[PDB]
Amino acid sequence: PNSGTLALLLDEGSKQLPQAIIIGVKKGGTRALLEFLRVHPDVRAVGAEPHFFDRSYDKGLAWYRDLMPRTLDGQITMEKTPSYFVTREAPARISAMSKDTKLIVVVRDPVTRAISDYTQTLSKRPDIPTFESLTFKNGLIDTSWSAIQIGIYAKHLEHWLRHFPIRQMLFVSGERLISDPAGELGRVQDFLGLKRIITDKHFYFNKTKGFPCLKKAEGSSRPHCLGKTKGRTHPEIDREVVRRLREFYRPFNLKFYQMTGHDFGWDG
Amino acid sequence: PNSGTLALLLDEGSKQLPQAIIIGVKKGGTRALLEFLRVHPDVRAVGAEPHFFDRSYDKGLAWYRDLMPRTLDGQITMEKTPSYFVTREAPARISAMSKDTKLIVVVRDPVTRAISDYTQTLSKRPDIPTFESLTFKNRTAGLIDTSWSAIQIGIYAKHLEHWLRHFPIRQMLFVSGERLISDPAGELGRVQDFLGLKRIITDKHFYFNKTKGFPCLKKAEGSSRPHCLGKTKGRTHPEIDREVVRRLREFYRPFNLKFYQMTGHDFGWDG
Ligand SMILES: O=C(O)C1=C[C@H](O)[C@@H](OS(=O)(=O)O)[C@H](O[C@H]2[C@H](O)[C@@H](NS(=O)(=O)O)[C@@H](O[C@H]3[C@H](O)[C@@H](OS(=O)(=O)O)[C@H](O[C@H]4[C@H](O)[C@@H](NS(=O)(=O)O)[C@@H](O)O[C@@H]4COS(=O)(=O)O)O[C@H]3C(=O)O)O[C@@H]2COS(=O)(=O)O)O1
Ligand SMILES: Nc1ncnc2c1ncn2[C@@H]1O[C@H](COP(=O)(O)O)[C@@H](OP(=O)(O)O)[C@H]1O
Ligand SMILES: Nc1ncnc2c1ncn2[C@@H]1O[C@H](COP(=O)(O)O)[C@@H](OP(=O)(O)O)[C@H]1O
Ligand code: NA
Ligand code: NA
Repeated sequence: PNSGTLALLLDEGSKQLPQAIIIGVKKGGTRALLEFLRVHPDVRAVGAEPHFFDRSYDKGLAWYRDLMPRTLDGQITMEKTPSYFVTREAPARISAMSKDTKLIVVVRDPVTRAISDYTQTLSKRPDIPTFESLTFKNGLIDTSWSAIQIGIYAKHLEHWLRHFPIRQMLFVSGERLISDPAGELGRVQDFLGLKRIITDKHFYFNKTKGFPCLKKAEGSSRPHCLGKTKGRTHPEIDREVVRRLREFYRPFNLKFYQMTGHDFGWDG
Repeated sequence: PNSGTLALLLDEGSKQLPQAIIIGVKKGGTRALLEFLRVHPDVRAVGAEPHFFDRSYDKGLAWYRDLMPRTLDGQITMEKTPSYFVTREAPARISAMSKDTKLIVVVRDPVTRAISDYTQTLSKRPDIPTFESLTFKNRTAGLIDTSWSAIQIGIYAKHLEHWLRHFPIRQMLFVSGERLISDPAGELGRVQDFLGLKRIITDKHFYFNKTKGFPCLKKAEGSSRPHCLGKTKGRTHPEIDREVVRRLREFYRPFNLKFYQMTGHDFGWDG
């Protein structure tokens, strides 16, 4: 930055606690949503996952605020930590910071999310058993397995609704974020009270990677596709296992659609 | 950047000759316009002024093309060199590259443009004579020295005739330098339409800096933080004798009027 620019932020720029937070879900497409949102002139976000409300709460709200980027009047401050959604104390802690906090949750077909979760662990520990092996406690599904538990969105949502009004929560379609990024970002910008700037022209589908990419990133004049850890190849899962998992989640999915008022199409 | 990213441009992108060029005018507000346009996801531009059509033409179109950034389909390639507008051979040369090239000219009140031009030189050559001095060939008779570049550049209508002998007025856009300052989002609206770009750059992309006295970008291209133009953009002008300013405005009036008719727009420099 240059003289005038620098000084400007040192005089009119100030750090705010996040007015909006992407609280989940793990493997739902949280990085994608945040990177896309960062294109907007009125959005500033912490680059890394703070993990303040789940891991580092013992550091104080002052430590949290200093982590926030400086913003000019009109700009929203944001951060994303996928684990918040399933953190028992998160709802209460965030509300305490501010009951007016807007919450965004990027959801994904519970089955593909579980496999994605598994695939990420496999990349870190190649010796773990097969996905099929971990899925079953027996023909009984091992619901104590985090990969399965995180997918029961309705269950986690009930906890959040004890501290927040459904209207302060936005549920983003992880699948549509991929098939129609501008579409979902439109809903997100409205929810956040931001003028609809991010549009179709901000994206470019990368055939090679199989996912859309930003034609221009916030931190670059060049295009930007998410890294190699985003969009991992999943192992082929036994169809019978996929069938049983889908059947297990279905009741919870339909309940989730009812609670949120939206059918995400994971069941047709 | 990362693997997939880089690999993308090197595979699906390429360097193309600019489909649109900001050709002038000096001190009209050419840097501001280009920096604002760069916010658009479908615009890629050369950072510096190439000065190809005026100074390095001998290097050929291939060298010129290689100076351009790599673009993805749908993105427009641009550059700005303020001197092109008053460069004798520029019209013919740009036309030979491509008859369909779009041209943008950021104009400004010829009097303030002249004073701005003088001030720039003054900042680099502090011992030059006064503006009033260089303005007249003969002060008493009121004979204005039209050979002086600061005055010459401002006779827009005459330079424009040279361009219209190689380009149809429809392929040229005249941007109000004054409005660019007072309502950048408004001006950028016209520019994007002219360039066939979706109107994305809007009011929210700007932030007025009270200290600098000019609008700034809330976010600059490739940067998450604000961005005002540097110290060389928006210089304080020395006070000019009122009589001299009046005589200069008197000199430009007729040419301004012809320019308004030629462009189909009254830029408001004469009331
Ligand atoms: O990105 C930008 O927009 C930008 C960033 C820089 O901060 C800024 O540098 S600055 O220090 O000058 O502010 C930079 O300025 C460019 C400018 O945009 C160019 N204008 S253009 O030529 O119209 O495209 C250009 O301007 C200078 C010219 O190179 C120079 O020509 S030459 O002499 O080098 O051949 C020209 O000189 C004029 C002079 O201005 C006149 N004085 S007057 O009082 O204004 O009339 C007079 O003396 O005549 C000479 C020669 O005219 S002739 O060539 O027609 O015979 O004007 C220069 C100028 O006005 O600054 O380059 C500068 C960069 O200049 S630098 O010193 O190399 O940094 O824009
Ligand atoms: N443009 C994009 N590029 C890469 N991955 C994207 C994407 N849009 C959505 N995603 C999804 O984001 C997931 C990662 O989510 P998170 O960032 O919350 O961990 C990826 O899971 P997979 O790796 O299983 O495909 C991928 O499906
Ligand atoms: N947002 C902005 N910040 C700074 N200068 C701007 C600007 N918008 C327009 N300008 C104008 O751009 C002029 C420079 O034009 P160019 O970049 O073509 O040389 C400046 O002349 P002054 O220095 O006389 O104010 C200034 O008036
Ligand atoms: Na995992
Ligand atoms: Na000058």
